[PDB]
Amino acid sequence: PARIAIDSLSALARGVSNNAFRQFVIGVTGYAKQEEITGLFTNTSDQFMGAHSITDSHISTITDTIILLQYVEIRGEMSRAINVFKMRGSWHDKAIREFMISDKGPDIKDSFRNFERIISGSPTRITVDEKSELSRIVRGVQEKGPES
Amino acid sequence: KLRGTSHMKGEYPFTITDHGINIFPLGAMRLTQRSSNVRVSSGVVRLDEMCGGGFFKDSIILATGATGTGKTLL
Amino acid sequence: EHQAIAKMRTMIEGFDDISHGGLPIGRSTLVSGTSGTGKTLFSIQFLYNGIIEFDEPGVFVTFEETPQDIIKNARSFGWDLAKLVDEGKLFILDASPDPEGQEVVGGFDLSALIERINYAIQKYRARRVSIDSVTSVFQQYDASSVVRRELFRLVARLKQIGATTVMTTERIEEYGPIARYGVEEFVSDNVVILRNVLEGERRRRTLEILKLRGTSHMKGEYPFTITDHGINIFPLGAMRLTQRSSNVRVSSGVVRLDEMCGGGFFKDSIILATGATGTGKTLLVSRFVENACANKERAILFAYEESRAQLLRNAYSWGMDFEEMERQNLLKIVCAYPESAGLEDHLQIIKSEINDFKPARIAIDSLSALARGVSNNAFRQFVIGVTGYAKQEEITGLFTNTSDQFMGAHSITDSHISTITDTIILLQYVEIRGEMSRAINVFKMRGSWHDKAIREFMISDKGPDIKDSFRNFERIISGSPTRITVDEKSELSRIVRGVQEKGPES
Amino acid sequence: RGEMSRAINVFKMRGSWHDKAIREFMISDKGPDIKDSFRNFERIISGSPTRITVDEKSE
Ligand SMILES: Nc1ncnc2c1ncn2[C@@H]1O[C@H](COP(=O)(O)OP(=O)(O)OP(=O)(O)O)[C@@H](O)[C@H]1O
Ligand SMILES: Nc1ncnc2c1ncn2[C@@H]1O[C@H](COP(=O)(O)OP(=O)(O)OP(=O)(O)O)[C@@H](O)[C@H]1O
Ligand SMILES: Nc1ncnc2c1ncn2[C@@H]1O[C@H](COP(=O)(O)OP(=O)(O)OP(=O)(O)O)[C@@H](O)[C@H]1O
Ligand SMILES: [Mg+2]
Ligand SMILES: [Mg+2]
Repeated sequence: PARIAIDSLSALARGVSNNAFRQFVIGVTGYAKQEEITGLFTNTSDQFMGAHSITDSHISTITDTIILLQYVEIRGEMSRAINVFKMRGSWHDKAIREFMISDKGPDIKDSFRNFERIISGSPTRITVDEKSELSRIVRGVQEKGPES
Repeated sequence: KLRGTSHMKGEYPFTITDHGINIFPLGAMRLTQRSSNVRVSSGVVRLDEMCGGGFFKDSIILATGATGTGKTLL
Repeated sequence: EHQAIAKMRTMIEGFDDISHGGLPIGRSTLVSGTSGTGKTLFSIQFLYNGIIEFDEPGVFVTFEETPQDIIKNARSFGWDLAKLVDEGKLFILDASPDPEGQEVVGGFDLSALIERINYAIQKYRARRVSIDSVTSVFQQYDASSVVRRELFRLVARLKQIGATTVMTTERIEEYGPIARYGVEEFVSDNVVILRNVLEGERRRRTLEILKLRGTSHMKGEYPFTITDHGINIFPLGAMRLTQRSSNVRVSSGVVRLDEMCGGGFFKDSIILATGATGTGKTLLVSRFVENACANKERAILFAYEESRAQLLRNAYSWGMDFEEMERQNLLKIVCAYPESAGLEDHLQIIKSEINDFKPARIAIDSLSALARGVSNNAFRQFVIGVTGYAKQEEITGLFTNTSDQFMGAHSITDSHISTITDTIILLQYVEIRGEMSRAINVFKMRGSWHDKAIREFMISDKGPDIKDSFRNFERIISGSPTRITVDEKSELSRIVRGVQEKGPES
Repeated sequence: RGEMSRAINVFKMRGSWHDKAIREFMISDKGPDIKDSFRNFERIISGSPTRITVDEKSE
């Protein structure tokens, strides 16, 4: 193969000890690496929303690029977000983009610019006067320019 | 032990297959993997953009998220 | 030296510190351990170093190995015993049995042996004696009391003769009785235990001086390694807190940082960079290593997370050409999986390479990676070891730590190395407007003033650009702050309308 | 509001599309009645919401 994907390293960690597991990861990881095979590995975090570490098993240092998916509760609704957490040789986007899933597949929309605490799964929506300043009613300093 | 010379120490896992004993010296693998600047697509264009032009051919990519978030889609 | 007992140096690396001078002269030291622990090697090294450094002839008594084998095997460490046997400095006295023999002979032989060994000692004018595996001799058909008497007889005659002896013994359990018959322990003047402990599929060798009638010594277990140079022991608790301390500064390879650190790092200092995965600890390391080359100084980058190739691709993408540093013979890259060894080994490889390359700067990318698996106490011990070596050697050291949780990390380190370190550089993700920005912070610095700001910074091909602090924010460390505004729009250059040019002209 | 209400959510479904709303629901003798989402609330998931009651754009 040119590419390899393992759907759920996190399912292989079931039972086994962390040290035996880490050993397995380095195993399939370095084999792929020395073989010029691009590999995409999957990890299901044990808790939805609020996850404080990329991986529970602490593999995220043994990896080059990290793609992170997370639920964001927006208005009584469960939406997704995707973020290129890190990429070793490149620049990658720093946005936590919202994204939907359809028959067409994944559509990556925009970031939740007007929110705080997104990482947490339950943001705090927050415009309460958007970036045009409490001077939307622009004072009336402009009461001169126009005349008769 | 091997009186007179050196050797790797410790336990090493192995499997008995149709080709007999197969041992993996997981601690004998060297940190000499080749590294290029060549890119490759994710299967998602917008993703590719976010990653500055695609995943590196020489790379380990990890997709994490809660159950149902769509790792399996990616 | 205030010790009541005259000792003889073994010249085995680290042993004389542990034993507060070497083996008591005129007495015998039991050295016991399981199979493959290094007994035979210790006793050989004892005679060998004795001949090559003090011109003290030696008598080696072998009950199982063959004189050819003892000579063949010593070549592993580059020792030519054959030459010394030749010059009459070393005499191997073959006491092994015959592949063709009978049955019965372990006590008048114990007299035949005494009389024999006295001949050899007398003839070669020997001062050191090693008896290899006395155990195997009564392993003919004996019970505890018979062993205690025979041993005692031998040790005793040897003391009369005036010889300093090393007697080797076997044990079956790593932590059980000291030696087989549970009797040798008390019959010898000094006891040394060689252990080769399992624990998690890795093996760790330790040496312990359990007793030395008459003098003091270091207590407990000490990790050691058998190399091409024989036994090598690290008395990590024998390391003194007398490292030289200067006020001299050095660059980090990042100017803005240097400012932040009130004029760059101290030459004499241990620096720590921690932050979640992806924050850029590796970038800073790269830039700290490169800086010692641009100043024509030698530096070593010990990498435990990235290949030498990858390290290079990535480095080049950040400017800095690692290729050149290599050729110019200013930069040396190591690289190794933490699993490809035990901490002891690792520690020695690092020391080793610092001696062959005499760096002025050293960088360990990810101590936190070396902590994978190992127990915290074994890890802390490793850190004090590499840290302290560097310190007493005037070598500036930059160590990396990846924190297990991005954002919201409540302690600088999960392993609590935070007191062992002089300067702490802290990297973190800040969620600002649906986006992950980074922030850098000089958390502490021992002899300087350093900036207290948590500056935001970007990473480009040019490398790290350190911008400004997030003044109008609260809950920064939390990782996802709250923006509050007494201002923001306040000056800095308001004067609206047409303030820019575009690409054409300006 | 000082009361313990319920909510239901189709957290995930592998082949389908399912609704992503966290819908309030009651239980009677008739069984389960699924009403509407808590659109004007924050931290629902946490169990202890905060209704937004935004002073709109406030003109
Ligand atoms: N045809 C579809 N149309 C819209 N959404 C879909 C469709 N199929 C699946 N989905 C959505 O995508 C999710 C499936 O996730 P996916 O199979 O990608 O793997 P995962 O989340 O990484 O891991 P796991 O399924 O084990 O939890 C569902 O929970 C659902 O919300
Ligand atoms: N050059 C070398 N480099 C590293 N290790 C070596 C080298 N030569 C030998 N060794 C190691 O040292 C060990 C030698 O043990 P040694 O012969 O000293 O006696 P022993 O283990 O105490 O007793 P026994 O006679 O039961 O084997 C070998 O097991 C091997 O692992
Ligand atoms: N050329 C580049 N241009 C812009 N950003 C880059 C470039 N190269 C790397 N980066 C950024 O720097 C990050 C790499 O982190 P770095 O190699 O410094 O080590 P780390 O964060 O300390 O440790 P680790 O990589 O093991 O997690 C990437 O995730 C990315 O955001
Ligand atoms: Mg799945
Ligand atoms: Mg790194």
